[PDB]
This record gives sequence, structure tokens and C-alpha cells, in this order.
Amino acid sequence: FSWAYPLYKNMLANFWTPFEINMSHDAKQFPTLTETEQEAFKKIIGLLAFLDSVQTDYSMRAAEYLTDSSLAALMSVLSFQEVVHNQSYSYVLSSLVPKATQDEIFEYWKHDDVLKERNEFIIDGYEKFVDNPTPKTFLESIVYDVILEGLNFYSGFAFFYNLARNQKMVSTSTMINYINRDEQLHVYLFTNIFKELLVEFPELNTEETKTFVKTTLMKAADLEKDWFRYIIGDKIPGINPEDMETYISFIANKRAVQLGMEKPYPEIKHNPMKWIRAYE
Amino acid sequence: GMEQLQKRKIYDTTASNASTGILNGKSSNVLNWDDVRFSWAYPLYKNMLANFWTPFEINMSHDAKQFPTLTETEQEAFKKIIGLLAFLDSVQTDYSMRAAEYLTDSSLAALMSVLSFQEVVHNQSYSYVLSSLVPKATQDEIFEYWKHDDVLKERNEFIIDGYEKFVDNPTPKTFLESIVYDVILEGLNFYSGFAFFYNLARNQKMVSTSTMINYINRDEQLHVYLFTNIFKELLVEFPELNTEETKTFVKTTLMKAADLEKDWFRYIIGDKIPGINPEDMETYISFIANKRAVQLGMEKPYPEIKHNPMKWI
Ligand SMILES: [Zn+2]
Ligand SMILES: [Zn+2]
Repeated sequence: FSWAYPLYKNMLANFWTPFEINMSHDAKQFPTLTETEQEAFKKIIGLLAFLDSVQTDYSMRAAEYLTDSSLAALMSVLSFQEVVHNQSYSYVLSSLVPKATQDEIFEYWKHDDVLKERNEFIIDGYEKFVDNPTPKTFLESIVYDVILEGLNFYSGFAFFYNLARNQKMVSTSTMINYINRDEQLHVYLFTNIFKELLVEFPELNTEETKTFVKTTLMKAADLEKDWFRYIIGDKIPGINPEDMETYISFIANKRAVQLGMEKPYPEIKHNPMKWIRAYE
Repeated sequence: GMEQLQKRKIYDTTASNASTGILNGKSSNVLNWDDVRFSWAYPLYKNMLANFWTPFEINMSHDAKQFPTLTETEQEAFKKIIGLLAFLDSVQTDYSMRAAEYLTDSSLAALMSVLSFQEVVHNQSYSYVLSSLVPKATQDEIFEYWKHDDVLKERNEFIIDGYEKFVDNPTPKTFLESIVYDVILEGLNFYSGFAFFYNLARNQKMVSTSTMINYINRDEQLHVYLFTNIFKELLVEFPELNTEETKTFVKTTLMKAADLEKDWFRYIIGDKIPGINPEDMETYISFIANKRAVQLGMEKPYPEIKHNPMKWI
């Protein structure tokens, strides 16, 4: 894996800390956002904190499962980055909302049936690996990983960048940008591992696996679109639901391609939110 | 005897975010850093994060130019010590991380992730020093000598035998034993070797290497703080472990570990390095064993050793 050392160097080079981002202006602007904007912000941060807490743990377990030293070392850097990402959401909420509200956001995952539905799709994917680690259950879990990091986070980044392009919550947008830079390399690592498992275990490189990837991406994408309809719908200018749904499909295709697999939505060939490229 | 441990659940809707116990507790596994079980966990995280460093910020050119100016015995000791430190990634099973899967506190699990990452960076820093000073073939020879070293094989069997007791029967008692071995590995093992590097640098030689060793050693102090805190909390949580037998275990294990360090020190350095008196080094190793015992809330194995004779440390 000639790419492992340059990746290691790049990940180290991207070090950042949330304590270096001043949240004062954002703190003052937050109560001036619309009701939908403030509620979607809190819900999405609640989602991301759930996802990165679980990802911290999954990646740490993955690192011990990996038999190659360089891939295990890279998985350790990734787990550490997830610790910081997750902590950054506590940092953000401690600056922007009351403590009682922070407590409530960190209990949303237990009490909202929509958030619970989507979360349990991820957990089921990870638990099958954690409870019975094999190259197949590991390979399958990586599809879930690529969904969590490459689809769910990316869908969420759009919300923050849309506020930023409207001069709202710009420090938060800056932190998201740092998380997004790390995320790109996380997806690169996981997609690389998936492709190597198919070389090492050719019995997993079948049509069945292509169908698995499509079906798993499609459900993940359906749940993302539903969530978006539920928390934002057509109430926020700059992120309409038709375009967000097309974006979600486009990103699902991109990830399928990065896994060396076939796209679930081949008709969707063009990025409907190219303005996001200016924030990355 | 003791109840067997249940692995941490990756997701538990029936539990609170703040842990109800370090082992066999309940935790949701969703980590809110402002709502954790231990008031020292977030401050520890913050101190670790503030101390970020990588070997790429350290320029090795001057060390590279100074290296040939050292005595033959100094160059050989350096190669052997840095070589071993770089080599240990290869032949060292990660029992600490297998034990970490049983921590039922999301904040402590996260800190173990930060520790593991720091170890990755420590291991790469040792390679970085070695590769700045010797060509690839020389490194390979150094590793080959360590690969077939009997003193190394015996040291690895001491550590394995202790940690294997947890894998065979994970209980709060074997977990506690494993925490003690963790304190030894980060708080005592190779401290003679680190002193070798500092002995060079106090005399203005190999200062960049010593700087990286010191960053590593600083990280290790926070790791020891974490492990000793877990030890003390385990005695509060599982009072059945707070026995005379536990005090004897800690004293015995620290003394065996101190003796092994002295043997290693004798094998590699001995009386061959200017500035290092072997009697003073051995007293310093006893002093470290005493410090760890105190940090664990235990009695000093060497009560006669009250002061550190290597004043320059
Ligand atoms: Zn993340
Ligand atoms: Zn990630």
C-alpha cells in the first residue's frame, strides 16, 4: 500500500482543534435565525454527535481487527479524528444553546422515532461485524461506514454551508469545513480497504455484493431524504428538497464508484449543488 | 469467583450518556463531553489535545551531523536503544486495546482512542530518528539482532503471561492486573533508555532526539495518570479488590518490573557510558517504582529510597 504513508502524513498535516475557533459572533447570531433554521441546526448536530460517537468506537474496533500494520495505524488516526469531531459538537452546543438544551439534543436519539429509525439502520450494520467479525461481516460494515461518513455527513455539511453563503453561522461553517477535509480522507481510506478485501477475498467479489451495495445505499439514501423532509422540507431558502434529494442520490452514486461498485441511481449523473465546491 | 466482564455495547437506548460504572456498567455510548461520569476526564482530554506534536516539526540535521562525534560505545547504545524502540511495534500484541473494549464509559473509551493514536505517532517518531541517522540496511541489521535477542524474548514473555490472564478470564480482577501492567509499560519500562537520551542532551549532544523522547515521555505521564485514576476508581467500584492481596500484587509486580528494567539497563548500557553511574541509575529505577506505587495509592516497594540520586533528570 504505497498510498498509506502519504495518507498518514496528510492526516497529521490536517490537525485542528475546535478550541481555536471563536464562537462569539455565531452565539449572538443563532437566536436571530428562523425557527426552522435553529431547530434543524440542533437536530443535525444531534445526529452528527450520535454518528461520530458510534464511529469513534467502530473505527477503534476496526483498527484491532485489521491484520496489516499500516492500515491499522491509519485506522487509529481516523478513530482519534472522530474523538475530536465528536468533541467539537459539545464545544459548539456549549457556545450556542443553553445547557438544558444541550442535554436535550444529546437525548434526541433516544426519543425521536425518526432519528431512531435511521440510527438503527447504521447500528445493525456495525453490530453484525462487532458481534461476529469475519472478512464478509467486515466488508459489509464498510458499506455502512461509507454511508455514515460519505453520505450522511456530506448531506449534513450542505445545511451548514447554505447558512454560510447567506452570512449565517460562519464560524460553525469553518469547523464543518475542517471536519469535511478529514472526512474526505476517511472515505478514501475505507473505500480503499473495501477494494483490497475484494482482492484478498475474491469470493466476496460477486454480483451478490454489487446488489448488496446498491440496496444498502438506496435504503440509506431513502432514510436521508425522509429525514430531510422531516426536519427541513421546503422551509429553508437555498436548500430545496428536490435538489437535496438529487444531491443525496448523486453522492450515493459517487460512493458506489469509489467502492469499485455500480451506481444505484445511474440516471443521476450531475451534481445539483455544485456551489458546495466553493466550501471545501 | 469474580463476575466475567461484558463488552461495551456500541449502542444502548436503555442507558444514560454518563456511565454508571467503568466495568459492567451502563452507558448509551453517545458521548456528551459536558455530561460524563468523571470530572477529570474532560480536563485530561483537553490537556492531551493541547500537547499535540508530530515528529515532522523536529529537524534532525544537527543530530545527524553530531552522531559520528559520539564515542563508539555511545553510537552503539543509541542504535540499540532507538532500534529496539522502533522495533517493538513489530513484536508486541495490543492487549491494552482488547481490554479497552470492556470499558463501559464512552469518555474512557474515547481517551483510549487518543492513547492508541499517540502510540502510533510515538512508534513513527522512533523510526524517524533511526532513518535520519543510519541507512536502511543498518536498520535492518539492528532489527535482525533484536529479532533474535533472548533478553528481549524473556521480557516479552513476562508481559504476555500477565496480559494473557485477562484474555483467558476477563473479570474485574484480571482487568485491574492488566491496568497495573499498563502503568509499568508507560511509567517504568525503558525509563533507563530515555535517561540515556537525556544524558546526551544535557551535554548538548543529540538534542532533537532528546526533545522527541521528552514529548513521548510527557504523553506517557498523562497515560499513567489515566491508568492510575482507573485503578483507584476500580477499588471504589469493586471493593472486593481492595485487599492485602492487591497491595502484595502491586508491590511484587513493580519490584519484578524494576528488576527487569535494571537487567535491561545492565545489558545495554551498564558502566560503558560517560555520565551514567550504574548504581545511580538502579536507584533511579527503584525511585520510579516507588513513585508509581504512590500514584496507585499503594505502599512503596523500596521505602529506603526516598530521593532521586540522578539530580540532572
Ligand atoms: Zn467525523
Ligand atoms: Zn469520519
